[PDB]
Amino acid sequence: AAQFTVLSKLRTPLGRAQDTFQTIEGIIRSLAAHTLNPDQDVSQWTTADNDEGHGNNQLRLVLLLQYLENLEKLMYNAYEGCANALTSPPKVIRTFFYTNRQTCQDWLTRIRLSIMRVGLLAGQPAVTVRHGFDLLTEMKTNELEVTIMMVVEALCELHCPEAIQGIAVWSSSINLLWINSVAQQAEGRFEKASVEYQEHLCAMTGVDCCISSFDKSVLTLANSSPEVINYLGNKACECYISIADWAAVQEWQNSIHDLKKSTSSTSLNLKADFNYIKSLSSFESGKFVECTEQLELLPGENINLDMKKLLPNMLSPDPRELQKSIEVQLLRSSVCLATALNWQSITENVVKYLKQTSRIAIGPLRLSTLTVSQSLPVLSTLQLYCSSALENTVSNRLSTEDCLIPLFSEALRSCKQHDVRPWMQALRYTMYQNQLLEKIKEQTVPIRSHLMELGLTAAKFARKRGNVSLATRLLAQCSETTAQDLVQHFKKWGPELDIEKTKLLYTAGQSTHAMEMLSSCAISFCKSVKAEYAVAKSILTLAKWIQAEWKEISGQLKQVYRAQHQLSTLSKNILTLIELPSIESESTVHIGVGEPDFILGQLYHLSSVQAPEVAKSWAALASWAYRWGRKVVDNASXXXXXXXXXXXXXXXXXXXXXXXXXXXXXXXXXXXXXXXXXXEGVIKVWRKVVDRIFSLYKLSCSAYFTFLKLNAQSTDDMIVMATLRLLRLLVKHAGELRQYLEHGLETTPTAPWRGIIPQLFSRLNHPEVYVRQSICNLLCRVAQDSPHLILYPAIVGTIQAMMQDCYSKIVDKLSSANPTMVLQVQMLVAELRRVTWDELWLGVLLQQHMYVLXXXXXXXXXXXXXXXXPHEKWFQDNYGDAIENALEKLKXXXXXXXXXXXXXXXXYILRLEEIAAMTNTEIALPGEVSARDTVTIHSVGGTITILPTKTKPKKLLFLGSDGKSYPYLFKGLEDLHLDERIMQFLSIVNTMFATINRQETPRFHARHYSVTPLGTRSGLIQWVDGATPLFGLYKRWQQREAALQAQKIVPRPSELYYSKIGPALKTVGLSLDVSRRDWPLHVMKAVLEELMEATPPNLLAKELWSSCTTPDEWWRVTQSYARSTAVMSMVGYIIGLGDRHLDNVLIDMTTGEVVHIDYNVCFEKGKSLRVPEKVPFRMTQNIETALGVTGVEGVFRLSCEQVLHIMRRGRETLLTLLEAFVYDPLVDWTASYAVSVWKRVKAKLEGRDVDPNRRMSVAEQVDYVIKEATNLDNLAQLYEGWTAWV
Ligand SMILES: CCN(CC)S(=O)(=O)c1cc(Nc2nccc(-c3ccnc(-c4ccc(NC(=O)NC)cc4)c3)n2)ccc1Cl
Ligand SMILES: O=P(O)(O)O[C@H]1[C@H](OP(=O)(O)O)[C@H](OP(=O)(O)O)[C@H](OP(=O)(O)O)[C@@H](OP(=O)(O)O)[C@H]1OP(=O)(O)O
Repeated sequence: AAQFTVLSKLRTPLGRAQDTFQTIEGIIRSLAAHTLNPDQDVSQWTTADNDEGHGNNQLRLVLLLQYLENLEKLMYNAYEGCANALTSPPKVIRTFFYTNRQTCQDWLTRIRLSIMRVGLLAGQPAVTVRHGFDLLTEMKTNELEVTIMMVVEALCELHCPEAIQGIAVWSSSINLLWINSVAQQAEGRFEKASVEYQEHLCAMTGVDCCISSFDKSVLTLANSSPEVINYLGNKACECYISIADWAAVQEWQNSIHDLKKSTSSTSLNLKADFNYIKSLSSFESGKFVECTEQLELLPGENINLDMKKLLPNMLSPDPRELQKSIEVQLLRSSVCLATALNWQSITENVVKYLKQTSRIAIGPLRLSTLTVSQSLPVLSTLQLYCSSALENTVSNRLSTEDCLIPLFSEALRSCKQHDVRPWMQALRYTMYQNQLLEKIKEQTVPIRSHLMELGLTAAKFARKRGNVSLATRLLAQCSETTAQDLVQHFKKWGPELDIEKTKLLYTAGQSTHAMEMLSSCAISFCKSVKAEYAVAKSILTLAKWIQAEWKEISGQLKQVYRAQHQLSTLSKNILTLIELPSIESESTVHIGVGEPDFILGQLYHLSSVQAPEVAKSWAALASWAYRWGRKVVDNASXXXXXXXXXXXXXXXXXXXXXXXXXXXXXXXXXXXXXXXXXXEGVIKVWRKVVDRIFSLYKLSCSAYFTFLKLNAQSTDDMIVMATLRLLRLLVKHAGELRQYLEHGLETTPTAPWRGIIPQLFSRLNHPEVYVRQSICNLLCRVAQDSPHLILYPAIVGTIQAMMQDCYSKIVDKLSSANPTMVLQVQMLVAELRRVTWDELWLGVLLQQHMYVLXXXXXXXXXXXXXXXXPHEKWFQDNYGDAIENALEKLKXXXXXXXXXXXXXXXXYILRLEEIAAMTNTEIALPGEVSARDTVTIHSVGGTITILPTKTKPKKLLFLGSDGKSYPYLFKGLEDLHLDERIMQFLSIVNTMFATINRQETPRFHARHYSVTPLGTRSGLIQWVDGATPLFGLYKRWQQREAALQAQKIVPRPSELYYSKIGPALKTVGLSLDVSRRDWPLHVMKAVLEELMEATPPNLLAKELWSSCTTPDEWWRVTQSYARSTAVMSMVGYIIGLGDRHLDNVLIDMTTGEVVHIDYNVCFEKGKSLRVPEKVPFRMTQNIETALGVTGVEGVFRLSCEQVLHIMRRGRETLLTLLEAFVYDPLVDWTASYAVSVWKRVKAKLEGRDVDPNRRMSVAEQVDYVIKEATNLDNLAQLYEGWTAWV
């Protein structure tokens, strides 16, 4: 319909060009006016004939909004045009829409205000948000406050606090400090939001509008126009209604009435039916007698004592009204059932009523599918489930398990992105059944356990958001306004309830009381029956809390330690907990280990021994032991004395004792030192003393092995770190703890060791004997049940003898199962290496000609001819005179003629048959790191294409078992060993975002491909499809502009830049002959400013907007793009990736993610080029505009801060991986440099990027990096090909 309207010059049968606009404007204005006052009764939009027309009304409104959006997209594409998204319309349509573009823009701007209201009424915040952003952008020159208010409300409905904060910061640069309150409310903090609302209203009105609430200090520690006043009041009322605080609602209403009477506002009025609130309060309180009377006044069908027309007439299409009606119907059915009970007497009608209610409640769910939303409403889903539960309980009388709500504790680890409102309805409908259970004599289902579990989960959710007021109520209800009140009121689900109470007390501020209660709970749990998930959790929480307040609890630990070798409540409680009867000795920790730190180790050890089935305790103990062991080892570089004295039967004794532990080939050095000092039992003494000062590593290794054995339950990032630490221990100190590794590596599984395979292969040349054998055995074992992981590297390395026997043994062990596959893969590798003649001859001739201006040339020619002796035969036959010509000329035009002929013949498409061809192969694809079921190659592409503007890249195509096309790309004469390590690093980094991705709509992921080397110079790089480069948009825009200017090829970036830098330099007094370094800064800045004023910044934003289908999809892709851009920018800044031109950045129109291509200029390599670059990443005008009207102050800044926090928290594993990459004999860094690169990366991660000793914070670092990447002083002095103006 939209296409027909646009293609028909707006001459639809509805009327003329202006008639359609007038009709749409009138309908939109009527809806907008009705939105302000519900008492309007809009014809054909608010009145229906039955329950079927109500859903149709909302459907029609949604369709109208979609039609308007499509119309706008088509008009924009008609007068401006797109690139690779929509086809260009005919010339007549473009010439007609180009002249009448101003009228269309004016009409859209005039109706945008009403469109926002209409979108808000239909429960479609995406439409109003997009329209608001467009309106704000168009207003570049008193309707500014209303627009911000509507956009803020819409964002709050979408649960996007980052966007709200960004808009607040953006608007602060133009009185509007109340936006932060809505931002906080969007996160689920109702108490803080309400308090802030009251404070703002009191400060803006002038009169005290505060109401009774919880302590302001405790609440904070835990977490002038009439329109603004009305909005704040309504928001506060809604906030109180959400937390189900009837008393607070009544107090707020009284305060509002008093304020209105004492201020004569005459414009403030709460838009909330108080009758419904009173009914809800009466129903929840158990007074059904008053509830029925209150319900008798609500509109709709009368209470049950006709079925199709249940909803009342004159109902607005607002989803809130529908939800209220559904809730009223459910309450009516519940009260009717309760009164009838105290079987087909009063059940024939209730069942029908509930059935109709359930059928009507499915409307929102069905509407959500009409658009690409990727999610379902929570309120509607819960209402439907509650209706179904009631329908089942009325017919079963609570006799089956289907009468309960499916909300279990499993949502704790999978529904962390929802507020506490979802559980309010569940608890409201569950308490009713619990109370009704007392009026049933027959056997029923156990609802007490379900009610307790549901209440506990809700309490945890409320506490996590700072809702102390609601959390206290839930805890009191499950257990059946001052800080001391909680302390004096709290101090199968027993352990969970106790832990929740302790957590609530700690969140309230009383940390000492919470810690003491947790210690007592742990003491009582240690003597329980199971004590599996309770003792470990309590000990871990207590240890974490103690670690947080280390400064304020340092004395208690010392006192406990002193008492243990010879006090406050916590001190004695911890002492009793540690001395609990069921490895660590004080003598070993007596050197280099602090007294209070030993308590943490004891706690971890006790938790591990008490709960050996959990992996968290083992990991914590291993980390603590490893850290302290490394510290004591680094800082270290009566029985012993008695043994030495007895074996040596005053200065001599002191010298011997000092030499025995001086700096513990070591045996020879010790013997020589002892002989030179004194002038054999010293060896035994040294061996016994070295083990004591080297015992923490043994415990760390044992704990790590045990933790890994349980993962054959934890995140991948938590396992990779352990594997890396174990490898480092086995590499650095191999002979000191070889006994533990000897049996440890002979029983560990191979599943968690598949993430450090390249490191294992690179560490196959360790100067040892058993270390090499152990690594080889581990790799061989890994080959079994998983041969597609070490197949390619082994065969590649096979084709010093240390790196030869291991490879031979690995290939021999891997070939004992499927020898045919091994031989076929070897043949394929050989063919690929041999398919990397004409090019070699051309290169040799060019090099010889360039170096000509002798014996070297003759030797090179002879060697090339000897090496070169389907396609080879043809080349040899057509160029068989090269040898004869060279021999004749040896005693030189032949070389020039051959080079010219080769160059002329060079100027693509090849064939696989001419350069063998297998089928039904069993060889794995090149790179299957993430593949549950390996896919074997089935065929090869018949033709191979070549790519220009490069050395020699060849694009191919492969087929798998599932008939899927997997293209690749060849790379010869260019080592790709560093790219593999970079990709591995990126994968490890992405693994850290697995936890944060469980409660966030935009996933934190960094797109990357897989690369595999085929020796020393060859290489196969994966091909990523579906991504479009950013340079295409600029090229298309240039072509469109040229075509438009022609009526009334395109220049390259270098030519365009020179056309502007020439005249400027000539006018300033200089010339083009001057060096680029000696160039004025003002000239470059002026040229850049003039160039940016010509390229519009909507090339990328409009592209993404036109590539979508519905507003929800547009919002989702926009958020995903912003998050992806922030993640990529932070990763590039940390690594130091440079040369990020438009051809090295690709955008995915399907999801909006950004992916890089050339990972060559990295590790701060662009600063040493001919034209150094100082910008950390690409923050061009188009990139900034594509992030929204806010820019870099909304989701971009918050995402960058979160990414930096994640990277800084786990920088140990990243540093270890980088160190391993440095000591890699297969990596060619030059193409002490590696040490410098590692030091730079470490400095960047530690926050000391540019500072002598000051450590910049995350916020400061983000601000400095953003400022350094956006200042015009750095973008002007850059390479021409970087395209800094687009
Ligand atoms: C419009 C023209 N294009 C953009 C230039 S494109 O190539 O044709 C194209 C590319 C993709 N995406 C894609 N996917 C996988 C790989 C590559 C790719 C392309 C070129 N070079 C490399 C490369 C080269 C060298 C190194 N290594 C070192 O430099 N030092 C060790 C690493 C990588 C990788 N690109 C999608 C569509 C299109 Cl059309
Ligand atoms: O209340 P819980 O359900 O037991 O959640 C806790 C904890 O919550 P608290 O921060 O309130 O103590 C953290 O939950 P999130 O902050 O991620 O939402 C989480 O990780 P952190 O403690 O590091 O923040 C993790 O604790 P841990 O990682 O130490 O195991 C978890 O504990 P459980 O997973 O054992 O339930």
